[PDB]
Amino acid sequence: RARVLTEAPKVTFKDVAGAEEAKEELKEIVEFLKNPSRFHEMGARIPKGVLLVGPPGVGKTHLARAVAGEARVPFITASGSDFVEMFVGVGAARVRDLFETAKRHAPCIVFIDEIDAVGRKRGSGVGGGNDEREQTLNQLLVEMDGFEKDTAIVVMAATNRPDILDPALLRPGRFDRQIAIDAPDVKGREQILRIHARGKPLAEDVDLALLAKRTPGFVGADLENLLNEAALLAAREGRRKITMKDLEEAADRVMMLPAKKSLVLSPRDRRITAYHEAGHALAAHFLEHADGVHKVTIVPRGRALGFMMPRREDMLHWSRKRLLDQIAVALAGRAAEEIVFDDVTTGAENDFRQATELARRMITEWGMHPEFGPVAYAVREDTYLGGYDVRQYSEETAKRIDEAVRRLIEEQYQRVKALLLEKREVLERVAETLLERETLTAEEFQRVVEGLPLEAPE
Amino acid sequence: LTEAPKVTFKDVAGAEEAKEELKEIVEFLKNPSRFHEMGARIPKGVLLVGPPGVGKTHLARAVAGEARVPFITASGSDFVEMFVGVGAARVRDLFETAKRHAPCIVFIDEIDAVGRKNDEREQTLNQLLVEMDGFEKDTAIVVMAATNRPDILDPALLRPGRFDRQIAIDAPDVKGREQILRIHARGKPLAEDVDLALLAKRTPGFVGADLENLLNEAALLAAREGRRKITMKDLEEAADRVMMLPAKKSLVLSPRDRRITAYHEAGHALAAHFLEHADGVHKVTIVPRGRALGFMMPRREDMLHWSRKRLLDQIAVALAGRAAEEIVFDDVTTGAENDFRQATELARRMITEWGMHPEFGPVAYAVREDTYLGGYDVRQYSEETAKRIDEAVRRLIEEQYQRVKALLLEKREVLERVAETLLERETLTAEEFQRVVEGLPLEAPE
Amino acid sequence: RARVLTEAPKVTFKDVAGAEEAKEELKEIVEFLKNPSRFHEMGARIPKGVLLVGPPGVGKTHLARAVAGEARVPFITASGSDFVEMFVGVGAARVRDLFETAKRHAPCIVFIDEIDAVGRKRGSGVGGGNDEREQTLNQLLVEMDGFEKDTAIVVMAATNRPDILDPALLRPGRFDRQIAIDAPDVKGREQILRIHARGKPLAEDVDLALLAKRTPGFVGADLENLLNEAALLAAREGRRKITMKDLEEAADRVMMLPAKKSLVLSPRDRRITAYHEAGHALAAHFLEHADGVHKVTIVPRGRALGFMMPRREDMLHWSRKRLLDQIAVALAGRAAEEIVFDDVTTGAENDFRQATELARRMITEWGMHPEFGPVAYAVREDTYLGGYDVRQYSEETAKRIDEAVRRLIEEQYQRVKALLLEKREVLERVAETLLERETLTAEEFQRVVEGLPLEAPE
Ligand SMILES: Nc1ncnc2c1ncn2[C@@H]1O[C@H](COP(=O)(O)OP(=O)(O)O)[C@@H](O)[C@H]1O
Ligand SMILES: Nc1ncnc2c1ncn2[C@@H]1O[C@H](COP(=O)(O)OP(=O)(O)O)[C@@H](O)[C@H]1O
Ligand SMILES: Nc1ncnc2c1ncn2[C@@H]1O[C@H](COP(=O)(O)OP(=O)(O)O)[C@@H](O)[C@H]1O
Repeated sequence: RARVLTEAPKVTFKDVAGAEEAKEELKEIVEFLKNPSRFHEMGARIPKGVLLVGPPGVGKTHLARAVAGEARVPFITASGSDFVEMFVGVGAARVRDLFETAKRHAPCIVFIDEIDAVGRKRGSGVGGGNDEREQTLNQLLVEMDGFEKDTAIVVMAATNRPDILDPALLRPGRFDRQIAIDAPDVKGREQILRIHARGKPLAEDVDLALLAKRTPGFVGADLENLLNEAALLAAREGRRKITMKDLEEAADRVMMLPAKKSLVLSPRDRRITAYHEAGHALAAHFLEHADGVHKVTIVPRGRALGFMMPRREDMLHWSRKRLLDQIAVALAGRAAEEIVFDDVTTGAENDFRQATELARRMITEWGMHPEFGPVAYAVREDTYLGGYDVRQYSEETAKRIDEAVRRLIEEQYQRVKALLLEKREVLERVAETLLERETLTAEEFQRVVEGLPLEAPE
Repeated sequence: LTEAPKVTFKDVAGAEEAKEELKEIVEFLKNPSRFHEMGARIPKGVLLVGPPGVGKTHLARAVAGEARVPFITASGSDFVEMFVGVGAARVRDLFETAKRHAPCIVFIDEIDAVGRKNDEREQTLNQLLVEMDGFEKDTAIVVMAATNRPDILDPALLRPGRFDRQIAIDAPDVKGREQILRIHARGKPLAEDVDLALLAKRTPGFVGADLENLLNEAALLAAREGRRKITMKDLEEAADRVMMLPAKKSLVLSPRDRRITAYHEAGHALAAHFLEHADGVHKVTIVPRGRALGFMMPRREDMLHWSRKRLLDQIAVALAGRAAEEIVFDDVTTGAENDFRQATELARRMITEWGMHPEFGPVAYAVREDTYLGGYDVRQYSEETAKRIDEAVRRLIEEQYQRVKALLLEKREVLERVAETLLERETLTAEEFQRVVEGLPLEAPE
Repeated sequence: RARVLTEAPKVTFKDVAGAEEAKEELKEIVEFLKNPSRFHEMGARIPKGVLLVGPPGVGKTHLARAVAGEARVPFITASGSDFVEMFVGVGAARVRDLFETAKRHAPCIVFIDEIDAVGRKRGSGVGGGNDEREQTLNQLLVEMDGFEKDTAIVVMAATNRPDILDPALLRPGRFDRQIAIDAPDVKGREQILRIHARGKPLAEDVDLALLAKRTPGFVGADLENLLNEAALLAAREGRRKITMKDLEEAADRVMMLPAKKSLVLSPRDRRITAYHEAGHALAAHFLEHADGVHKVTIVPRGRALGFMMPRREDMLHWSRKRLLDQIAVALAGRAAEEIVFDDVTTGAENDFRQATELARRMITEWGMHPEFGPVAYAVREDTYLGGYDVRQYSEETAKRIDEAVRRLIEEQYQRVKALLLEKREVLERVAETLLERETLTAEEFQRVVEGLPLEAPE
């Protein structure tokens, strides 16, 4: 094997830009870990395993390290992958070998890039892809329940995407939490840009505030490599000093660089995204039996699948009506897109998958009274090693369900569409102000709704 | 000891952007300090994607040709079969050797002997590993590595701070191997009309080394027979000859198989090229080999989110490949599987996954799973909607396929042309394509 | 555990009769292994794993040993079976223990009787028959990629039947080859007969040439036990000297001996086989758009399933037309048999399974335009641990496929049949000259076609 960071890294929370919540919510880990001792015996406690979710290069590792390097014990990191790639049984041996090594530091941090390599299980990817994960994983879970308070330590996992994880990983006693981080906040990329922008000279005409405002985009790692990029552009021309445009174009170079091919969020992909996010937002927003909440933006990217998931997994009981209205909201995105654009639409799925599920649900599992009664065509359990969904009906019923569900969805969809277009003018507005400025708080959101402008002086 | 390294690309043929995307490195290699103070930095290690004898090692030092600085050699095999801890102890002395040599290159060879996924080799691994991690900004170093199969190389090595990077070097060409045979033309004379100009041709798919070796022994086939000098024929024979053993160990393809493959790629290319509300891309070739691989990967990473018709235009392109064939050819066809496999996998996508509106709609009948080891879709729906999905997918496809067949049918010359030139001149690039397209030949350019 | 042959066996290539190709194709292993050293560093190389395919007792082991005792390192043999019979995890431990032991001899030979015990994998023989073989197998695969040139060594596998092996084993770096051996060549059984015929006296009237010519039959082990048999017949009557007929009848005794029951290739089973082989041969042979090749015989026995397999697995692109014509050829066998014989036919399958497969293929996988379009109803991949075929359509389509396929086959069949009977007179001829003489080279094959005889003086 693993990676030990000997006795302190460098870096800390003054080396990370933005993301307050993440920061302060992790507080209690940071300084708690300063003192484990007087701590546990005081009746207080800790998650003692932690996950954050964000894009690649959002500052995950970065944050983790800032913690590890401030509150601070060695930062022991490994990548999930390093694991499953291995054989039957050797995997387990490791999860532990890793731990014990990390364990003798009380307190300490286990940080694991990409725990996706483990969390999940099945009976479908049959024969090659099942056993291991759950296997070596438990080794980790057993490790997790295998403590008590003495050892102050924190397991820290990074992945772009909460779900692919078996929910077994969220249980109390290990990672019992979620902190997602949308880094690319304007001020965020200001601060970020800069911290990296120094090792290098700047033509005066360079002022971050404007580059920053016009990047988005954009992400921490993205930015750094942009900057570093420009620096070297000059570096190779035997040159010296980088005016704004060098940095600029470096921004483009990077912008077309990612993956193996040209792929760019252009003067639209943003637009599209924003008309969407407006679609949802606007939808969730109505009066007289409005069902939903409010928090708008651009580029969260792990979360759109929150409705059910975050709250579903704890408990509380939903109203049918609601569920539909919300399904409607899910489809809001597409609806918008169809409304405004070329009546060509965009491979932007998860929404459907949600609404779909909510409905397959409505029919089978929760009694909701289509032509299928209050009878349970769906069982799903969460057993300590278990906790997933599989179910008994007959080809026929299974089909009656495909039909019904498609109907639920369609009908609902058509509703939300009609509503959006009804409010269209508003649709554009929100969409727009959004796409250029890229964030709104629920209030001023609604504010742009009444057709009355606002901005803050800054 | 170590001083002025050899060659340079002045003796290297083709592989342009490869290098001058290297020139960045070569430079730091000459002028290192220039960054640290300056707050700049470099890939710090690099690898090559290509067969054996493509000019990999060749370029790996050719850099040092201009970068002009000790160019250190360590093969991967040696590390394995020494012994315990020595398997490590070597690689170690290895760098600090390469080291206060700042600037300079450290080439390693046949990584697989190391870069894999129970003791030995991976101690070499963890060793190499830690160093580069055991490391600093200030220090000026570029490691080198070359392999024919990025695949089995344990992806750990491919991290950041490590090789976050590389270049594929496409082995032959029609000109490429000519101009290579060239750099190797000087040593020895010869009397025929041919310049190798065509000889390059008479050699189908072929690699730089496989050329050089060929030559030398043509010059021997010379020297022996009491020779001055070489004949077109001599080499030529040296070629077909040295060949017949790789003919066992490698593949020849008939004046037909070529044909088609040229026509396919022609049809593909065209299909992604058209006017008035329609969508595509461009670059083209025939590479008897690198082809087969180049595909798997884009599937594993196949990602962006693209717009509904686009996908129909894609579908249009794959099926376009076949269609081209059917049109221009003897009215028989050929296992050209993967095109279909993916027009299929797209359309099937569009139905069951990305809400796109056959009589299916905004519901999610299939879901994907993700990240890497695998990534791909779990299916939830009942036999009927399965039947439907099939029916629909068949239409979607057949619809497109008869559409593209239409396009290709008509623009048919252009099909011809692109195919022909391509066929004989093993590759096209970007621009000239458009040219070949419009009543416009090329002469001997640059 | 395993079997070490201490420091040289006896036996060599002058102890093996016939089978030139096998011999000389293996050359480079033989003498290469004499010198591993100057060898690998010269840029040359080796398969370093090798399989041959032939009946039981064809001289497989025999050949392998001849190599090992000549080119020569100890001959380390084991049987595949000795393996799978074992428990979870212990298998692997062995493959290796075996190797290491064999490995310290540089160079050396691993020869494994009957590797069938491993190569294969699934998701069908579910629960008892899958895991381990792929498991312990990989152990062997990993062993295989686990080298480099230093160690000159050869893994040598024997099995009557290429297919049951997972294609994963054919990959370069380890067994990347096939050498099949039809031993029972006339001259073959001459030479063989004799080498064994010594230890014993012979009535003068005994001349091998004739026994040999009239054995076939017949195989090396078969023969030896025949001979040894006669010898003992006499041995038990307190007797001395074996005239021709003792050897003869020994031939019969053996001929009814095999398995647990009477089973004989009689004065027909040959005939049948011959009419078949002629059926194929004759079929593959036409003009004006003939599609196929030529190489006739009796008793190859591993190969009839070559069309696709050998060439399929590397690459090159087939013409539909062809594929049909060839399918037609596959069915040629049955067709003939139906034509000439009692309109009862013979449980001789593989052909059908072939044609069938080529068609199931044509429809689903390769675009070929029945009522199913150029759409991919078949995926099959070769992934390094993977490399097999499984596929997504709907009961309905699956069925449309059953129909279509049976039609393809039937229709094609009916074609070849008509063709054969059209050429019947020729059919017989080839069939016949064959049955008695048991081999033809493609040319003289045809010659017998024009109705003009030939033979060589010998
Ligand atoms: N908020 C940030 N501030 C400074 N640097 C950042 C930030 N976010 C990303 N980076 C750059 O990216 C690196 C960390 O990437 P990270 O976000 O951990 O990737 P992932 O999202 O896959 O965890 C850091 O070393 C840093 O240079
Ligand atoms: N572009 C090229 N120009 C000149 N020679 C080349 C070129 N490509 C390959 N060669 C010849 O092939 C030989 C081997 O090339 P290389 O790719 O280093 O082999 P390997 O793949 O075994 O490392 C070189 O010594 C060189 O003479
Ligand atoms: N070509 C041959 N020459 C001499 N003996 C042979 C030959 N083929 C088979 N035999 C006899 O059979 C034995 C080898 O059997 P073998 O062919 O290896 O069985 P399998 O086909 O199962 O490998 C030899 O010891 C020998 O007695």
